[PDB]
Amino acid sequence: TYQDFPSLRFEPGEHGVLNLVLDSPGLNSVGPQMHRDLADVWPVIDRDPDVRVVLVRGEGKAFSSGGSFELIDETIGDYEGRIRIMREARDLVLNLVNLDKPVVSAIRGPAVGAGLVVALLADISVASATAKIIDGHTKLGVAAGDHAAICWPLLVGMAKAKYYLLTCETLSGEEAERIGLVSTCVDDDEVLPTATRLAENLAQGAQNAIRWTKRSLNHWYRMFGPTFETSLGLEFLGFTGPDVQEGLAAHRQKRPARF
Amino acid sequence: TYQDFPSLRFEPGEHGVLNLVLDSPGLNSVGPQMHRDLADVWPVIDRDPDVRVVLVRGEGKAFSSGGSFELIDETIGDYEGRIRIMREARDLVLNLVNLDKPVVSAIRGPAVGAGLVVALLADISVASATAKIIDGHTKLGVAAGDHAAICWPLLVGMAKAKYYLLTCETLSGEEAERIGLVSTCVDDDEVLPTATRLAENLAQGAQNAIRWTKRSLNHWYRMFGPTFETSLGLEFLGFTGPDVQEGLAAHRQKRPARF
Amino acid sequence: LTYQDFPSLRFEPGEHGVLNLVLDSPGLNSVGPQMHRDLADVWPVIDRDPDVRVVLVRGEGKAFSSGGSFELIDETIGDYEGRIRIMREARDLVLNLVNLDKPVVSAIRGPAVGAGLVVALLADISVASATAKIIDGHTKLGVAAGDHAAICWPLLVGMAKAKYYLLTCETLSGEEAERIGLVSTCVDDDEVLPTATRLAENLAQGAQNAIRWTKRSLNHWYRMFGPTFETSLGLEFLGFTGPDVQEGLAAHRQRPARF
Amino acid sequence: TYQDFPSLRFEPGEHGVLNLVLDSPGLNSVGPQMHRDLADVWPVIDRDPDVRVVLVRGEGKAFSSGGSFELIDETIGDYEGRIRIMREARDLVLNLVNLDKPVVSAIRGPAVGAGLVVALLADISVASATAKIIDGHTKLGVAAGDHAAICWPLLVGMAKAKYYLLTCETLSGEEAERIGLVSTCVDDDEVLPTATRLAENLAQGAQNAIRWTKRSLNHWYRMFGPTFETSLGLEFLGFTGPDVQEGLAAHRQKRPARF
Amino acid sequence: YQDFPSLRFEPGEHGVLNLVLDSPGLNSVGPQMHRDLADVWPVIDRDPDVRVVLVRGEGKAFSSGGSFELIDETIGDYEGRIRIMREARDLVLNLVNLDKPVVSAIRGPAVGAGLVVALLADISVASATAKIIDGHTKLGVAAGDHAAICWPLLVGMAKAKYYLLTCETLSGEEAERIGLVSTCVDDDEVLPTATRLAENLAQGAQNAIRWTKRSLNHWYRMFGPTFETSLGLEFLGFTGPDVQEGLAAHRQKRPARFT
Amino acid sequence: TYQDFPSLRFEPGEHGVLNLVLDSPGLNSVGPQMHRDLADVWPVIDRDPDVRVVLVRGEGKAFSSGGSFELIDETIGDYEGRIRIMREARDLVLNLVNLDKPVVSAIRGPAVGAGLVVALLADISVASATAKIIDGHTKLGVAAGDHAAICWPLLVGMAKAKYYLLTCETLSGEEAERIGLVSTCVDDDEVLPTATRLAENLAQGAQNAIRWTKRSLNHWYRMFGPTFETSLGLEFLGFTGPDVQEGLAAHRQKRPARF
Ligand SMILES: [Cl-]
Repeated sequence: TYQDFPSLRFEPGEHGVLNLVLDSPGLNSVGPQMHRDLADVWPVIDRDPDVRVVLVRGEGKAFSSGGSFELIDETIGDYEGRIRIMREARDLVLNLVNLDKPVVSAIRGPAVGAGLVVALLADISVASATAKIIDGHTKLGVAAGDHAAICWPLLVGMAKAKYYLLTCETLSGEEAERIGLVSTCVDDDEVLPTATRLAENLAQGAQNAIRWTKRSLNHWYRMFGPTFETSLGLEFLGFTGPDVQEGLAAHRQKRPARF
Repeated sequence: TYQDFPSLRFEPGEHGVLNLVLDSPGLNSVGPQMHRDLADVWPVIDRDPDVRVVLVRGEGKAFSSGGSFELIDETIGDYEGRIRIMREARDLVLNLVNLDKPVVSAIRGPAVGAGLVVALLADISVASATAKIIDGHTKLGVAAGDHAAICWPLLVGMAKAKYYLLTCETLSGEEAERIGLVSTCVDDDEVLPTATRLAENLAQGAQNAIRWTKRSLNHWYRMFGPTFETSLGLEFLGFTGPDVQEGLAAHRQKRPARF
Repeated sequence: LTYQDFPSLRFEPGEHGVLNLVLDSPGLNSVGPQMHRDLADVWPVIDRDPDVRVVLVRGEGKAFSSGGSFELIDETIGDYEGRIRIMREARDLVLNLVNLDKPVVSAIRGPAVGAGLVVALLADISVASATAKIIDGHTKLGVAAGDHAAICWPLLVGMAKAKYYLLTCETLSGEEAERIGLVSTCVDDDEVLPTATRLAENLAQGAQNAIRWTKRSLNHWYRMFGPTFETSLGLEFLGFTGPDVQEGLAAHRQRPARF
Repeated sequence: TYQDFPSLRFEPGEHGVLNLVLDSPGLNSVGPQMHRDLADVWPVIDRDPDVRVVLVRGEGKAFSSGGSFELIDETIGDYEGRIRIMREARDLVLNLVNLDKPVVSAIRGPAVGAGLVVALLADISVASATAKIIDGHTKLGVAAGDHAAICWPLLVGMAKAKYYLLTCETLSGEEAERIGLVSTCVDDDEVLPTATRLAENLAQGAQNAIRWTKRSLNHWYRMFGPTFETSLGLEFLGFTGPDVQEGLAAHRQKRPARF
Repeated sequence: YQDFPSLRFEPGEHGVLNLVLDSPGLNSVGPQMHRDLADVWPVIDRDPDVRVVLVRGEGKAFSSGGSFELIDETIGDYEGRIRIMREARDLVLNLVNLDKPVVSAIRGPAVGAGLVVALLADISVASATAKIIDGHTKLGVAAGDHAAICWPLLVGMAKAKYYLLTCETLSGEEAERIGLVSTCVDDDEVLPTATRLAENLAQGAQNAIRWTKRSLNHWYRMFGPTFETSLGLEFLGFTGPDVQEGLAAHRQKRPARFT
Repeated sequence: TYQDFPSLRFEPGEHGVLNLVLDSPGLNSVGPQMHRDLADVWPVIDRDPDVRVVLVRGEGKAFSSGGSFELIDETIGDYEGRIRIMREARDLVLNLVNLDKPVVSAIRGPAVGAGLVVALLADISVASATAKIIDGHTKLGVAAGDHAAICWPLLVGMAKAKYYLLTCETLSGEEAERIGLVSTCVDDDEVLPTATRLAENLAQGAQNAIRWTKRSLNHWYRMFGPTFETSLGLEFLGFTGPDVQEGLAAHRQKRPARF
């Protein structure tokens, strides 16, 4: 069923729960192959009669450190690759928003940028109190164009959304729950157990009621689709600008950027 | 003025406050007459020159347990009745959203389903810290189509909205106020006193200023009217499916549903 | 010479392209006719000024603004041509700020009321003193809350909290404002300006197009409620020639109002 | 039921068609009672199970010449009256957009201002080739705030809408059909027969299919409700300005207005 | 394309894919074709050998609409009805979300379920003597399978309501006059014209074309919730009495007697 | 007043009509100065108390041939220039949509791309029967991002919008009026006389009524602001692609493009 997504791990759980695991170098960074697979996996899951609920997590004590340096290098260096990556970033968000089956995220450690999209667009997000949530874009040197403009104002309100998206100050899981960015917060060691119970309970519930409830609520995000697409275009116009070269170098060299 | 709404209690307060009380068996369950009366009372109130403010509450330590089993039976069992009940559900929400006079809710004990609609669409909602707020639909086996999709994302943010609407985990009044679902939280024995003070202050205030302020704010909900109507359609298509028959049987038999 | 057309405002260069914009007038920085016009019209000039990267806006001393001056309110009520002029200024204060690409950081101490509050809360990052006093006062004065709240409060604090404060006119401390999402962050009064200064300087040293394009994209959410804002403003201004505002004002200028 | 609307003539037709006739002095001028009755009749029709379709027309060879001197002068000269009339103007539009039963208009001769609203918001509008369709507002000296901003762009497109609304050039029934403002155009003596056949065919069709089709389509107008309401406020702020006094004078005295 | 057995795929020149609806009985859409039409579009969008789709019926018919087999299942079986509904939803949404351009070549009848594809095509080439009929209200269900996402933005609301409510046949010539289709030619020039247009797109600047149509399609996406409301209402109609009579009347080639 | 706009001619007409004339080489091509001047002139006009209405036209037998080859070369060749030009393109559309004073366009000869923006976003557009209206972007090799996505669907409906925007087939002024793209069409020799009459009539009319009518109608375009900005970003991502290089070379060498 999932042969077309070789960078992703697909592990059956109980009662139609599918465990989807992000397992890659650099605390589950999202590189070119994973970026494509994450974009295009959701429609396949929605048509799979043996899956009722997706439970998504990173391998180990990390959800994702964000786009890999290889992903960013490809985007900066090649026009065709940049547009392909853009199409994938667009479709990750829209395919998730258009997925009728529910998604529960189990967020431990870092959850950044391209991986954070999945963590936060999950229907129910379970965050470690000590998770480290960072959108990351403005610190890298590009606009926050990969999901935040479709949802953050309707998660945390505009004042908190602007504070964290503009500054890229780290948000703990506990603080994320406090302001509404995530559904619930528990101790790190209880994140997977808690997310698993929630996923199993949805999987044994009334399926169309559940799916139709989340589909209806998702119209709120769909109404900000054009807003999201504008943000994405502006992010991608940034990848040929000078700031991102410094932002990326600063990341690679473990130092502060000097824009 | 209101002999045409026999299931509701109408009690004048001071300064143009109208007390509207839901008083029925099963902790103020909503049967066929009450469901009809709650839909259609609002336009009559808005045209009544002796009413300035509505203060809505249940009798005793309960707002409402929601639709009665017999109301649900009609929704499942009769084509014309189902459409009638759907139109009433539609118009409860839209007549409230289109009401220029302010409504204050005094929420004690359970507030569920069809009765929760009024509690939460009230302009100012006063919740007991120990109220029990439950949308209830997905546990019954139908989509949450009777109000939540017009408002919950804009009350609590999407992550909290999805958590409670999909799982139907009970929300206390205290937690509801923390996440923004209700306006204010006080101890159970202070709910009606607090609500009465707030209602009387509105009734003695500048009427057009108050009404025009809430009307303008209500544009936000009106923009999600189509979203709401889609949710309502999916809920009511659910009354034609197998899950609700199990969910209703389970509620009657005081046992877990086995979907 | 750049800002000579705005005589009521103080323009003081900070570090790294930060412009300090200071509201300094008698009566805890009350806003008179010149200042109301200058606050409306300054923003496009700032956006085109290549030497400004970030605006840090504050009142002089322990106040952001106490409200509109006697003279401003008197022209609003007493003269048709002047009233429409003031309405245009009120409209464009909100819309020019929502259309501003450069970031604005507000440092809110003491009272924040009227056009000053508009600026304080539409700032991209709002830093509130724990003991700031935030008041939307309109309905208490006898007019609709038409000067900004309808473009933003539901998407800051959710509808239940927005209706509560806008309909009751209860004072919101800076501490409570931060608890409910109205402002970005809260610190002790003596830390407000240092905190706001750090935040402003950090934005000014960051990746400029990334920051500006992020906030621009987020501001589409407020732009979508433009018509709702303009409805609220029209209703406020229809109120200015009604009997209620005479009593609400007469009362303020002289106890409970007797509407 | 219908006794509460004394200015309106209600005449049953065949198959559940209700004829609603506007019959008053000055080619069916709308006076204060008629303006109120037209606003408030629609919800009563929707609840009457003996009515399936409304066929609305003027008496004789005129739909309506628009507001009577009394109605216009009240709006200029009295605060309370102006607000009442504004409420009615608002609710004529919104109650029609929210009506599930179909309305067919039979438009002969003049259709102006306040009675034009019903003619054009009818689901099916049958225009005499020689009807004279005049929004009229800018020529009276006030904004076109009584319906056109909820619908004209989605009838004729924006360039045609602005042309006729800004200039107030008369639109013939024939030209109205050419550009899409009305559904069909026939000779004057065929208008009532054609409208009657269409109304009777709707009345004999599949009722919920028809009602739900038009309800769904009406969501498009509802999404421009806030745009409509801001137009309405601007119109009503104009009734306090100097131009309308000259506009009313010029209308009554068959001279070109000299603004 | 092996997964879409009911569709004919004929490669053309320059990356034009001809997609032909070919079934016995004027290309009625049966169960298999209804599923295939829903799900084919995302596969086309990912196929690097296809640049443009030219969609047509076999012979002098685009499609007579849903087959009797298809309507019977929809009426007769809950699980089937929900499946068919999902397909009806996804036909529209997958077409609206397709980046590659679609040219329709419309000859003879274009009805209901096959009319969806004809009119949601980016460029629609209609025979002057095509017969365009939405068909739903005459069958006895709401027009819920596409028209509410687009007709008001094609022909304006007055023409949209006229044809959707009455189901009067619209010729291709009149359809072009009112803006429902892009262009009109004689029957024998339809396929040549459509082919020339498709090849010109296929030889054009690809991303420019795709991004132009994608951007324009945001207008339809904004009415997604309106479309989904219409679809639910249609599907609630399929278990009502009217459709049984409409279907019977079509079989027997007599007028329906609904009321 | 207008010292800041050197590429534009500003000539007083009668009664507060300002004649704004585009006069430059190559049939009024838009170079870098004129591109910035056209973007930024509108807010200055709105504040100029001596101007009531703008009448915009080209010098001689052309409105504008659109962007000059130097303007397009800078967009392709320089990152900082490209971003500047994008800002100007954005602000031309938004500043025009946000202008309260009415604009009448007198369209003779070609009106293409960047010059076509002003011609079609004018409130009243008067087209020569033999004007040549060409959006032109897809033929150049970039998306139609400079205005069409904010308005064409609401002018001509989606079928006609897609036809002309995807193909870049020329549209005559006569055909443009038939489909609703422009307000009115007269023969070439009558364009300036007709536009002058209309502009003078507006300038002698009820000023606030006129301005508030067009402002309210412009909310329809504002609601598609995000859609417009998306299209603009996609156009500008096009300028670093291979197609536009070929499209520009094709134009220069007066030949067909070979993408
Ligand atoms: Cl990233």
